[PDB]
Amino acid sequence: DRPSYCNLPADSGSGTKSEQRIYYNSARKQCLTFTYNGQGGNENNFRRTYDCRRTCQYP
Repeated sequence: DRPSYCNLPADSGSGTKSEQRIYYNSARKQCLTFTYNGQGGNENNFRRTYDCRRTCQYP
């Protein structure tokens, strides 16, 4: 089944970094980019598009 966090909106978190990450947008059925600040946030946060697809898009 699709992991529950795949349904959460992207969360930039906190910190002094500026990292491009990937999240699953369930309404758009797409893995999309967002800016992560380096700490916190939620688990809908992938370093590689392919990992978002394997985990969330095609569970």
